[PDB]
Order: sequence, then structure tokens, then C-alpha cells
Amino acid sequence: SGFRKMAFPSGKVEGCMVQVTCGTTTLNGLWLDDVVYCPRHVICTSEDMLNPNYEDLLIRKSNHNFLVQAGNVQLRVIGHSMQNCVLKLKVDTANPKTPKYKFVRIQPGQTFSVLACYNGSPSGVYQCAMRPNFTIKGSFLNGSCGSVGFNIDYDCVSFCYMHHMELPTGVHAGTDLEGNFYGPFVDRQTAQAAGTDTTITVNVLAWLYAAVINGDRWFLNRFTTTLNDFNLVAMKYNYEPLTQDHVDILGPLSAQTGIAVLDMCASLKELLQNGMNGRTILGSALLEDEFTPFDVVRQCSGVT
Amino acid sequence: SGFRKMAFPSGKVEGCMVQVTCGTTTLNGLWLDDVVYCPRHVICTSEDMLNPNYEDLLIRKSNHNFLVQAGNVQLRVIGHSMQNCVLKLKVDTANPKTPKYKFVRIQPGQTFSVLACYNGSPSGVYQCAMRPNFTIKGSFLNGSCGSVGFNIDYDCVSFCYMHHMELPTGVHAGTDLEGNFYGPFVDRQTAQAAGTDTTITVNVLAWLYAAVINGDRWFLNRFTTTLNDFNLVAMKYNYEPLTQDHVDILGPLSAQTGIAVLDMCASLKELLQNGMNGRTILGSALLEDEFTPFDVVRQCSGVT
Ligand SMILES: Cc1ccncc1NC(=O)[C@@H](C)c1cc(Cl)cc(O[C@@H]2CC(=O)N2)c1
Ligand SMILES: Cc1ccncc1NC(=O)[C@@H](C)c1cc(Cl)cc(O[C@@H]2CC(=O)N2)c1
Repeated sequence: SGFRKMAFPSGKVEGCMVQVTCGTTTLNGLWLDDVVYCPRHVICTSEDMLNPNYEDLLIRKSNHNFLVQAGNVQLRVIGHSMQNCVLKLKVDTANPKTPKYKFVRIQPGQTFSVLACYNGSPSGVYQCAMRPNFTIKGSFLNGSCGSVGFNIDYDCVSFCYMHHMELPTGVHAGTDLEGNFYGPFVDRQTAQAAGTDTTITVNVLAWLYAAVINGDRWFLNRFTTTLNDFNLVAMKYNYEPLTQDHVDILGPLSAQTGIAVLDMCASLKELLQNGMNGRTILGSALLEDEFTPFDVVRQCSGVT
Repeated sequence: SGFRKMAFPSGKVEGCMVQVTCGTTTLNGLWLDDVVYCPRHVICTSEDMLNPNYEDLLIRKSNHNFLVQAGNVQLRVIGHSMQNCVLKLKVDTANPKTPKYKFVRIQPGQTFSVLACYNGSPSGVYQCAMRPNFTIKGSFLNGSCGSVGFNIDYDCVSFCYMHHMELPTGVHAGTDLEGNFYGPFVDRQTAQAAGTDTTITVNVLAWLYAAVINGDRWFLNRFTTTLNDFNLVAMKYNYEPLTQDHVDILGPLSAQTGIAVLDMCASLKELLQNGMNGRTILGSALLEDEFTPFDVVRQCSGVT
């Protein structure tokens, strides 16, 4: 028993972290096979991050201007190209520590682990979610760019996120491993609108099932609701509308606990309308939405 | 910016996880050099966990009864001994992946990362604290015994915890890497009293400094207090008494923010007496006490 915001073991990803230096800028790169992936804003001086012409800026750059260091050893760059907002540096040596990997573009509401890095060195691992407004509420400082978000399925690492920037609001924006930003964000130092961030309803419900599974049952009531009645409440509280797909995904948790999804929705509705009244659920005083139904099942069954 | 419950990268510890089987029991072991460390309750059948005589139970066990597997390869056990509540299995092969390591016994209030494991395989990493009552609020299931708690300083892993049991209350108990339990707990299936769990005052204060450092300043007031006035409030709310050592440890955070420790204590006092009033601090609706002043400085400065 017990329920914690658990990240994936970071070992397979630590062996991929390298340092990329271009002129005066140092950030992180991901070394997989003979390619180093990093944010293209590595080629930007501070004077041009305001409105950069990346194509023009990259032309003034040659293979020898990209310094790639894996630990204490220098990697030889034999190729360089720009794919959307990431640079791909072809190196002459394949990473001996390359794990089995996939590049995947996650959906909002999905979760992933981040290995925060500085100068190609890992500093920490935390679990987060792609928010419905495509931002991530992470912990990143200057030098953390190029830090990656991933998931693990047995032995295969699915890379889903690369850190590119912090908005003036303190939230984080970045791309998939093909360089496409999640959301409407651009790698430009300009006023960018994050957008309204709703609560991931299906995740809050999955966490309510985890709470029941771990003994916290105070919030369970004698009521039920309908998808349309629950969704009227969800709209008022800026919660994502719950669909039949969400009910279906919650199926195994509903089966394991013997609590129908719509009954849990009525508990959620009562918590939304009345609040916690000074009580906690899994040691939290707010409704947690960064655990997917898959995360709950995984953590409550012990998948390694 | 941003503040998250961040665990250490788990790679160096993943390379040490092995599976130990004794009769019908399978749990995790820690392989460092030519020794595998694991909970001695590996030798216990279910019928004898109620009141085991470990010395007598171990006598009926030989080196060949301890099955140690590192991934898919079997390790040859050439020695076995009991040190307090851990068994030390001497194997004929040193772990090629042994990192630089220390065995340390942490203080209550200190934090550490846990690599939850099942069958010698890592499943997740989370950050937790040794509670003032010597328990840990972790996430552990059957098979997780032998999972370790550690800290990292540059390249040296300081092992501080080994998971042994869950109390009927849902909290977790375990030992240091010499087999001595943290707290009054025994590796026996009996009714054990966890004890009153107070809040780690110095950690809540460190987290209030992290909140200010990251923009959350609503809780700052026009008041101050004294150590004795603050401690009268701390006692009422089951908070650890704040000492001059705690004030001294908070020094660098006080210097960085320009907010005197006693002024922050008055903010804490007002939050304790009045509550959050529906507001949040670093995305939390309660006062967080599982970040030490060292964790706050580390995460706010980017130490790798
Ligand atoms: C300094 C910092 C702290 C933590 N993590 C990453 C960072 N990154 C940043 O804030 C920096 C270097 C940056 C890069 C890019 Cl590609 C775009 C930028 O514009 C921001 C987005 C917005 O709105 N204004 C800013
Ligand atoms: C089943 C489980 C779940 C998660 N993590 C570890 C576990 N462990 C346990 O609860 C088991 C196997 C256990 C071992 C030991 Cl050494 C002592 C025990 O007594 C408990 C302590 C108390 O009070 N009663 C119990």
C-alpha cells in the first residue's frame, strides 16, 4: 500500500545525456545511435533570441562549431541538420549505451518522467503530465534545455518530450523528439499565451480509485450521476469533459474496486461542490490529476 | 523556475538490484562488490513471521539455498551471515556496476530517494523523508522488500534505507544497510505502534523559502516572531520545535531571499493559525515538509 508520484527509473536515459556547446551556449543533448538531438536555440546568442532566423543562423555554423561531450570524452560531429525545432548532430560513434527507444508524441492528459539535466549531467527525476493547454509544470533552470521526458515499457524507452523554454508564467514548453512543439509555442523570446489549463478529469477519477484501493474512502457517498449531469459540474469547475472512452479506460479500476465509474463521478461532483472540508486524500489537500488510469494500475500492481 | 518533489537519478542504484530467493520467498537484494544485502525475513515462511527465531531459522539454511539472480544470470553464493536484520550473501563475483558507495544512517527529517523494485527489477523512483516517528510514507507492495533508499553526492551513492515492512497503518518501516531498524520496529508480524508523527518544521520553512524564490509570495506578512513564541504555536500544531541549528541551516535561504528566518516563522505561524483559505503554495494545498533546506538550495541552483 501507499501512493506516490513515481517516476520511471532513469538509468537508460542517463546513459544518453550529453553536453552540446555552440559558441557561448551550453545545453543538453540526447545521444541515441550516431545522432545527438538538441534544441536548435543552442545556436542563438542572447541578442537574437527575440526574433531569430534559425535557417540564416545555422548557415553561419559548421560541424566543428558544435561541441558534443559525453561525460569527459569529446564526440566527433560529421553531420548537422535542422528538423523543425531540434538540431540533429551526426556523430562518428554510436552510443554504446543506446537503449531500445521510440519517439512518440503523447496526448494531453498523459504522464511522463523528466530527467532534469545541466551540462549533460543528470540532477533529478520527477513525474509530470502534458497539461490540456500543452504546457508542463516542471522544475527547470537555465542550462536545463535539452532535458527529456520519456516513458518506459519493459526495456523500450519512449521519448516524448524535449525541454525548450519557460514561459513568463513559470510553466514549461517544449517539443516531441521530431522538434514539433507541444501547443502553439514557438522557440522565440516573445510574450506567449499558455492558455486556460483545465483539470484532467479521467486522471482525478483514476486517483480517487487509487485512494479507495489504499484505504482512503471518506469521500465515497450514497449518490450516483450521469455523464451529462457530471459534465455540467465539470464545465463549471474547469474540468475536462468526461467521455465514454474515459469511462472505458477506468473499467479495470472500477472492476477491481467494485465501484461503478458514475458512482465515483458523484463522489467527485460532491468534492468539487463542497471541497475537502479540511480533510486529505492520499496525503493531498487538492484533487490530483497527474496520475493516468494506467499509472494507477501499474503502481497498484507492481509492474517492473 | 518551478518546484517539484525530485528524486535522484536512479541509474547507479539500478545496476545494484538483484533478486534473492530463499525457499518460496522472493525479495530484492543490493549487490555491492562481492556481497548481496537483503532483509533477513527472506528465510521466513508465512507460518513463522508471527514470532521468528532468525538464528534458529538461519541454521537450517546453507549457501546453496540462497538463490541470487542479477538480471538473467545466477550468482554463486560462497558465504552467508546475519548482521542485525539484514543477511549478507558473499558471492564469487564483484558487481562490475558497483558505484562509489557509503552506508549512512540518516536523521529524522532528512530526505532520500527510493528505487521501488520487484523480483530484482526496478519499477519506479520517488523522493521521501524519514519521518520524526522513524517511518516512511512510501509506495511498496508484496515483493518490494529489499528496495533501497539512497542519496547521491556527485558520484558517491550513500545508501541509507532498506525496506522491510508495512505497518497495519499503511506506513513503511525498514533498516539502515547495517540491518538496524529506524525506530522501535522489529521484523516480526505483530501489532507495532508507529507513534505520533510531527511535521518537520525546518523543512516546511525551507519550502516556504522555495515558494518565495519561485514567485509564490501571498503568505508573506508584516509580522515577525521569536523562537519561543513560534515554538508555542508549533507545539499546538504537532510541529517539531525549531532550534538555533535550524535557523542556521536556513541561513543561505534567508540570505538569498532577504527574508529573516523569524519573519518566515511568523508567516508559518499565520498559515498554521488561519490556514490556506483555499489558496495554494507551489501547487499544494497543505504545508509540505519533505524538502530539506539542502534539497531546496540544490533544486533552486541546479547541482548535478
Ligand atoms: C530560462 C529558463 C528557465 C527554465 N527552463 C528554461 C528556460 N528557458 C528560457 O526561458 C529561454 C532560454 C527561452 C527559450 C526559448 Cl526557445 C523561448 C523563450 O521564450 C519564452 C517562452 C515565452 O513565453 N517567453 C525563452
Ligand atoms: C505486505 C507489504 C506491503 C508493502 N511493503 C512491505 C510489506 N511487508 C509486510 O507487511 C510483511 C512481509 C512484514 C514483514 C515484517 Cl519483517 C514485519 C511485518 O509486520 C508488520 C509490521 C507491523 O506492524 N506488522 C510484516
